[PDB]
Formats: sequence, structure tokens, C-alpha cells
Amino acid sequence: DISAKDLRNIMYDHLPGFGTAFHQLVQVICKLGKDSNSLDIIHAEFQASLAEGDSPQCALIQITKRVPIFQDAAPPVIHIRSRGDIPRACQKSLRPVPPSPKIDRGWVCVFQLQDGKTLGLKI
Amino acid sequence: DISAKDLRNIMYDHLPGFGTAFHQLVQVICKLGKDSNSLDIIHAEFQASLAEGDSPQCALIQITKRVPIFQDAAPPVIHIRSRGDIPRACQKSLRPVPPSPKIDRGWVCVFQLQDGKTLGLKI
Ligand SMILES: Cc1cccc(C(=O)C2=C(O)C(=O)N(c3ccc(CC(=O)O)cc3)[C@H]2c2cc(Cl)c3c(c2)OCO3)c1
Ligand SMILES: Cc1cccc(C(=O)C2=C(O)C(=O)N(c3ccc(CC(=O)O)cc3)[C@H]2c2cc(Cl)c3c(c2)OCO3)c1
Repeated sequence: DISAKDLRNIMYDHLPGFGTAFHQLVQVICKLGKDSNSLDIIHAEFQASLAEGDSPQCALIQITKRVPIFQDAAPPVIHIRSRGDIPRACQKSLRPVPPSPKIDRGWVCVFQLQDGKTLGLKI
Repeated sequence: DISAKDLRNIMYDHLPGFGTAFHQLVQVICKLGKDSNSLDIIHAEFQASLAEGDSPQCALIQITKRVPIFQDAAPPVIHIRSRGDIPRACQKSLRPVPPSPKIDRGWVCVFQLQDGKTLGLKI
């Protein structure tokens, strides 16, 4: 059986750069996947998209649009201290949070900072 | 000017018992009120409701219906370890989280537990 850590490693293996918004999307997919006992179907979808010739980035986005736990889903809230806790390669992807953000519309997660500031990570 | 702690103490002084769902609603009102620089209007609405003869419980609900930061607002996510971090008097008000919980519909907050469990506090 595949673990959340295994799936993270598999997905990271295909991504360029490091600490990018796509790496964070992997984290979200793995966390929500684990919490919904869906790591296997998610892995199968990822591999199937790659096998069709999709970019790994598109494979991750297709998971958000095809696997039902992400469809019309609000992004998870992640509590952190400051913007400094977020990798450099994610910084320019941070945005003010819109009213109903949705994972399948590119809103990966919402970071809540210790002083109450709130930023959404957008792809 | 009134602080979030001052307001919390004022509201607690009107509520019977301790650690109830209404005490948690005070916490949410004061935190969100502080983050939106809205403690003054919140206090004014609370006092006005009491002055019309409303119960302090209803005055708190009135705040969620009358102060625009709570109108059609999703409940805040609060990260905790387990149900053991929630006071005894709130336990029976914890519910599975519905698709679109709203503060002004009685969904005070969403507790996210460390193992991935999620519970909404409902009034
Ligand atoms: C930039 C940053 C700061 C702080 C946290 C994170 C982050 O995404 C996560 C972790 O540091 C982490 O350990 N997460 C995680 C991912 C999958 C599992 C499933 C498992 O292996 O048991 C567990 C933890 C990340 C994480 C991802 C999400 Cl969606 C979270 C979260 C943490 O808390 C609330 O929602 C990212
Ligand atoms: C049952 C339980 C467990 C853990 C936290 C709480 C809770 O509601 C909060 C606190 O322990 C706390 O210190 N909060 C709080 C309330 C107002 C302010 C404004 C200020 O005086 O600076 C600051 C902190 C409570 C709290 C309320 C909300 Cl809505 C929160 C939250 C914490 O984290 C994210 O969203 C309640």
C-alpha cells in the first residue's frame, strides 16, 4: 500500500524546481487524499495522465478536476507564523483570498498567518 | 479603545455557565472582529441588542446577522489536537461539517483535528 509520503516522493520526482506552487499542490493532494482514503486512486490518475503524455503539472491539475474529493472543494487552511515559512518559489503565487476559492479553480490552499493575515496560493 | 480581550471579557460576563458553544462564539466574534478592525461596531450591536431586551445569546447571534464581516461568511478553521482540546460543554454541539457552513447559519467554527478529522461547532 502506498503511503502519503510515498505519493509525495513520486510526484516530487516529476516536478522541476523546488518549493514551487506545484510542490504545495502535491502536499494538499496528499493530505486530503490520505484523509479520504484516496491515495490509490489519486496515484492511478497521476500515472494515467503521465502515460497519456501530459506534463506532470497538468497531471496534478487534472487530479483536482477529476477526483471527486477536489471537485467544488474549498482549499484547506494551513496555519503558519509568517510569510517566511513559505518557500521562495511560492511567494509570487500568494494572493488575497477571494470569496469562494475552489481547489479545482487553482486555489491550492489558504495560509493563515499568526497576526491574522490570510493569503491564498494560486496556480 | 476596546481590545479584543476586553470585549471577550464583557461578553463572557453576560453568559451563563462556562466553556459553552456561546463562549466559543464570543472567541470567534472577537478574533474575526479584531482582524477586521470591527470591535467597535460589534460592541455597539451587542449593547443595542441587550438594550432592546434580547438574551445575551440572541445578542451574539444578532451580531452574526447584522455585522457584515459575518454575513455569508465561512466559519474560521481552528487547528487542535483532538476533541480533548474542546471544553466539555461544547462537545454535544460538535457535528460533521456540511458542504457550505456559514457563521450566520450557526456554524461557529470548524475544528481541524491533528489526524485529519474535522468537526463543526453548531448553534
Ligand atoms: C509552506 C507550508 C508550511 C507549513 C505546512 C505546509 C504543508 O503543506 C504541510 C506540512 O508541513 C505537512 O507535514 N503536511 C502534511 C501533508 C500530508 C500529511 C498526511 C500524512 O502523511 O499523514 C500530513 C501532513 C502539509 C499539510 C498539508 C495540508 Cl492540506 C494541511 C496541513 C499540512 O495542515 C492542515 O492542512 C506547508
Ligand atoms: C476550543 C479551542 C481550542 C483552541 C483554540 C480556541 C480558540 O477559539 C482561540 C484561542 O485559544 C485563542 O487565543 N483565540 C483568539 C481569540 C481572539 C484573538 C484576538 C486577540 O486578542 O489578539 C486571538 C486569539 C481563539 C481563536 C479564535 C479563532 Cl476564530 C481562531 C483562532 C483562535 O485561530 C484561528 O482562528 C478554542
